[PDB]
Amino acid sequence: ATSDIYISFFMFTTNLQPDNLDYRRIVVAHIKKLQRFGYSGFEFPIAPGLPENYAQDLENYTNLRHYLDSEGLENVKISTNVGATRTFDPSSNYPEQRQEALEYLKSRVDITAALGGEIMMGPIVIPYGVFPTTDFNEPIWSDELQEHLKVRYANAQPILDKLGEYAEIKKVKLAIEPITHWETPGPNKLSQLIEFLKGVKSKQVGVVIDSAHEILDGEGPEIFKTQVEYLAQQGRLHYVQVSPPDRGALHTSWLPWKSFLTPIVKVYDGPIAVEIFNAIPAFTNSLRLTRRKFWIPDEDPPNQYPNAYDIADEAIKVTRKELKKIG
Amino acid sequence: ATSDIYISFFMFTTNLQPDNLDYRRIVVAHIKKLQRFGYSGFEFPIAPGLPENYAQDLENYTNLRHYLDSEGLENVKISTNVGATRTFDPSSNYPEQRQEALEYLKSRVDITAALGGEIMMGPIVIPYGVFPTTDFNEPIWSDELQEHLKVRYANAQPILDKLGEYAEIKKVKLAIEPITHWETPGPNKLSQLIEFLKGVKSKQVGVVIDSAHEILDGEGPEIFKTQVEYLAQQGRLHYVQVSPPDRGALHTSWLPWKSFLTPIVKVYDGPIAVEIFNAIPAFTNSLRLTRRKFWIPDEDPPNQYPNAYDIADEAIKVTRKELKKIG
Amino acid sequence: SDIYISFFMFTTNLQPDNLDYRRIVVAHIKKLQRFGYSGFEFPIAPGLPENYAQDLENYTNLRHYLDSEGLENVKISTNVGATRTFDPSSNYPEQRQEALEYLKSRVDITAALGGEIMMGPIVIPYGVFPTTDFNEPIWSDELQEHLKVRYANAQPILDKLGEYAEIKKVKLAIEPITHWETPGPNKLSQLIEFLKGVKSKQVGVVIDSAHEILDGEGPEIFKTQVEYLAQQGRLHYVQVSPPDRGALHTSWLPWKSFLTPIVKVYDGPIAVEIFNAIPAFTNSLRLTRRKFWIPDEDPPNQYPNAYDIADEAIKVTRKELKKIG
Amino acid sequence: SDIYISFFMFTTNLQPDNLDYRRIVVAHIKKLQRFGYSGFEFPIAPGLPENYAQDLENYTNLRHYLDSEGLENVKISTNVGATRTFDPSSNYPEQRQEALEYLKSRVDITAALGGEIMMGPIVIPYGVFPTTDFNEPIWSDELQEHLKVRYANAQPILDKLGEYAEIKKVKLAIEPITHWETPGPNKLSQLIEFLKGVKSKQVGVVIDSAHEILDGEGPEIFKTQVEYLAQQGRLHYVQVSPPDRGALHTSWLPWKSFLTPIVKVYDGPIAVEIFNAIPAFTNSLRLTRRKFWIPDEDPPNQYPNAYDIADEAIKVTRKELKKIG
Ligand SMILES: [Cl-]
Ligand SMILES: [Cl-]
Ligand SMILES: [Cl-]
Ligand SMILES: [Cl-]
Ligand SMILES: [Cl-]
Ligand SMILES: [Cl-]
Ligand SMILES: [Cl-]
Ligand SMILES: [Cl-]
Ligand SMILES: [Cl-]
Ligand SMILES: [Cl-]
Ligand SMILES: [Zn+2]
Ligand SMILES: [Zn+2]
Ligand SMILES: [Zn+2]
Ligand SMILES: [Zn+2]
Repeated sequence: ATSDIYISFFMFTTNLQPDNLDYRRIVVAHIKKLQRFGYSGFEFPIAPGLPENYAQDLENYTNLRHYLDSEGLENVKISTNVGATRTFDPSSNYPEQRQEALEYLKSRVDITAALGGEIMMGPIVIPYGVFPTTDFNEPIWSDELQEHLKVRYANAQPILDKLGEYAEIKKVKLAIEPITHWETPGPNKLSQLIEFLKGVKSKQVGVVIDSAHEILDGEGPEIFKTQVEYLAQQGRLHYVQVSPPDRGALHTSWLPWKSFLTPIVKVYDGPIAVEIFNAIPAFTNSLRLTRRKFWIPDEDPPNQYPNAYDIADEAIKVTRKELKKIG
Repeated sequence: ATSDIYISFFMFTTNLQPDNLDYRRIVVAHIKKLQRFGYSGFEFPIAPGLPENYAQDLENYTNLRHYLDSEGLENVKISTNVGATRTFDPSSNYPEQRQEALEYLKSRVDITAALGGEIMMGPIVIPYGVFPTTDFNEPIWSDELQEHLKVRYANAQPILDKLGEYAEIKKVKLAIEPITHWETPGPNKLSQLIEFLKGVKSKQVGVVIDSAHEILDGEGPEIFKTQVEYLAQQGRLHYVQVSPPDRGALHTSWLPWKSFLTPIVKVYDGPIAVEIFNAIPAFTNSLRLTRRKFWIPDEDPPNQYPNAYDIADEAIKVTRKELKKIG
Repeated sequence: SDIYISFFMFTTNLQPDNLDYRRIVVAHIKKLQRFGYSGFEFPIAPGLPENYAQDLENYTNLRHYLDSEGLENVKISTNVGATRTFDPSSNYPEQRQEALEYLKSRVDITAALGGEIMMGPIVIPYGVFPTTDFNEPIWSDELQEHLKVRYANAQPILDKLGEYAEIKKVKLAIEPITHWETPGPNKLSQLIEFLKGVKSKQVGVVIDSAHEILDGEGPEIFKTQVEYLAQQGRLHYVQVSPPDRGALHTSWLPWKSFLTPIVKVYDGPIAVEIFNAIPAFTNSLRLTRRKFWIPDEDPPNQYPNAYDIADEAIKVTRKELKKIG
Repeated sequence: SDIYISFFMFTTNLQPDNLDYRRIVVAHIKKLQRFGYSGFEFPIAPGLPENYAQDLENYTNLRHYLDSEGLENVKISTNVGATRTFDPSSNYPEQRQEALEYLKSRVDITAALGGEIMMGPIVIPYGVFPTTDFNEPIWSDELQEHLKVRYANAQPILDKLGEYAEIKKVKLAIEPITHWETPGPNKLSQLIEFLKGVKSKQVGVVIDSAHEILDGEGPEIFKTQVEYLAQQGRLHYVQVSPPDRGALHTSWLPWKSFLTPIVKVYDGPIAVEIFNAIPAFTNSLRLTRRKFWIPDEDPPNQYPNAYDIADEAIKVTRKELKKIG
């Protein structure tokens, strides 16, 4: 059987605005267009909010799921992208901060489930893009950063274990993401995340392997193959993302399709998500995007360059072509 | 005949301090150690200085070459790494700024020659790491950045042509480097540099292809092969650098050796440089280096992790292994 | 004595081409006139160099709209600043020439609004603290050495601007601004030294009380500086502003010591300059204070509104001036 | 009246364990004593929480070295600040407890130096302007709302510190600091409001003239505030500093209006606080002014040296105090 191919909503946005009724229409029109190219599911980033609004968020996303269902999209699956934040930091040295971070992550597990989702992924250990500094604002890197991170990882392990026990009841697999040093202080490599997981009893807490992050920071195809086989053995290879090194066009890139996908397809039968970060205001600065935007039909004025749908269609075509070569 | 393998001094420093007599001893001891691993040449970054000191710089680097010769290193070849700066910007809209940038680049061509070098490479078009901003300090990215860059490239083309005519007299090939969007606004891709070069008559002005930059921003092996063949046809493939995506250990990485080197070895017979950026103060922040430092014997205290020489030795071993596979 | 007020109570951009905003501008003027204000300081937002003729048309149309709304007698001064691009202190002649053309455009806009006084940081680009090529800051003695070259570069450009401004009947009032906002000129002593190399007396000084108090040399030295500027025919404008740039009626502005030497020699307008906590200034001026809420733009609250503060500003200014005369 | 001077003329770190630096410290004290200074304000550089006992030993050894060099009678006050980590205003109890332990350590260090006055920004972390999780700045009304929670968090911690400081005979003088340097408390009115929720009168105020002038409500309101603090037994310390933090003898410090209400109720030391253009302050205070060069550290030049400025500072302070009394 041919695998399910999903696409990330980072082609359009970092905020689903589940309460904005006019925006829901835009979400549904994108999904219907994308489905015609063969996409069977979508990754929804869950924008962070205030802790007093957890119940209201759950209600809004429940209403978004119901609206998608009422539009004929019952069979469409959703995965979520969720990140720890400077405030909602489970690796904090302060117990109350960690507990507040756990409640934040439990809320996001609830939203994932309300969307019918069975996969919640992202940088849920160390806050995304929050490179640590001294009290006098001096950066902390290399050896000093690695010593600092040991304490953060020790702080977070029991919190992630508790979140795993909770997510298991909810039937949501937790897929922690190794992300490149260019974007976040850690975990950057699959070796660093594997080391973190040794202190988390719950197998509900596993990994997402994203090809862009693996190529930018990983240890090569031989070591990678051993890590893939280990994760599948442990029952911790929860999700897989295909994304080029520049995070843009998937069909013109140095993504090592054969070397990356061959070991994964042997042991993983879940969905493969196309994760393309469009040059939208949320990413131009954080990802240093010098490339032109894949203009979004109806939002952006048309131009002579490829549009968001052009790129999405070529992305699924290349992914299927390359998957077919491995079979 | 087996190709010459060079290594970059970015393993140790961004400043050769040609006038510091005690530092020369350190430079020579590194070179002698590295030669034992099989390295036949070295890339020396040329740190920028004040325009009033051009003549003094030429004299100092001439004295450095003579000191290397007096230490038995006559046969050791040097290439240089040189970058345009915010001040010394040949893409400026202001004629005097461009002329002052040309004199800066001519000085660096002179230093290259005084070091016996026949290759000067680097980000010599747009100032390295100087992402443009509005007068009100707002960043400029994506489509807007690409429109901005057309004017900068038009400003720089006649200046680079004049520098090529000068370098040809000096017997120094100029190798402009496509560098990842993570580090600089442009040129990021080999397609962008090829477009720039269409407006430069002088073939003395060509390219360096660095595998780390090609993988991070390039268009994949099929388009890359066409670009390699085009450059060699034009007589503009002046230099080649092997560097992993994370810029660290060359032997444990996703560098696509076969796909990257196969088209190059067919048409290029120059030196292949190992370019490893050690986690030294000059790079920890600019390259966001979360990895531990390859400690430098005698400078840094020893530790249990790999040292600078360990990494250098493994780098040449892997490069030769992979080159042998292509033959 | 005519008392004016800055539009920095509301904005940094007069949006002269925006027909809806013109009504807002007129509304604010009519309200502030009832408090006794006889003129207004309009900041001139910078733009693209291809649009100078259109800018002139837009501001001319704004002046004519004010006139048609019964505001013929309302006077206008302008606030203009050099920018990183439009820098007359640049080492590069074409950059200085482009800076000169920008400032000449702004002189034409001032004149088109009936203005006789264009003021601001027109020598060194406002808030552009210089850095090395490696983005390291330059301060103190190293900065002062760096500024000698910048000042030398700008002197001839300001003189040419002066000659042009004299023709258009617009006085140029260069502003010493605190070190907290800009690298220089920060003190009246630095500006005086700069002006020694400028022939055109059309290029003078604006004295802002907030900047004088923050960086100045005290009341004894200040008196002597004020007397000197009047002898040089270079005291072109005066602004009253408290140290925190907010409420003028509850501040440490040294009214007596600041106004006494000035009122002996100066009979131009005195401008109230209050920087409200609007988005253009909250970060740049580090404003921890609550906004003086703008009626019909901001929702009301228990704290003072923009008009409350503006009314108290003119009342205290009048009171203190009366104590001197 | 005893006149003290801050070591911010030279440093932010007394390096008490550094035997070579101790000689430098003693050298500076002996030189400044000849001008009439009877005491010194020592900033206490923060460190790691595992080193509190060693810090206490180092500063105790420094005090004993001064004593052995004939400086038994030299008095010392300390300058201490909360930090992003050691924040008593944190929402997290363990963070507040760790902040409390840091401040208690610093009370022990003050006492070990013979100090009776520990002062500074010990409520909200100095210069740590709060941001959203996306690194967006928080200013004005939104910041003031944010500070209500921070202040509420800190009140009980400062009260416990007060109880501890009373035992050790060290008065705690919290400092209103300008909005240019820190998010709060910026004004004496904000600090007064904070102190309403603190039971311990050992926790009081330092009034710094530079901060009062930059952010304060003027001489009429200030008099009333000074009278109130004296009635509350909370005016623990006074510092004289010009607005630009440099030369005290050529500035807009309003000597009469600032000192008159204070001298009626306060008879503690008056500290000259000059922040020299040293690397610790050039960027943080945006110092465009030339350094007051430090003899034997900096090469000489034609401009005033650190001692020249310090001598003129005490002379003007004495002169102005004499004008009042
Ligand atoms: Cl906990
Ligand atoms: Cl806690
Ligand atoms: Cl966005
Ligand atoms: Cl030119
Ligand atoms: Cl020019
Ligand atoms: Cl370095
Ligand atoms: Cl010129
Ligand atoms: Cl605004
Ligand atoms: Cl507590
Ligand atoms: Cl210092
Ligand atoms: Zn991803
Ligand atoms: Zn390179
Ligand atoms: Zn002003
Ligand atoms: Zn102080």
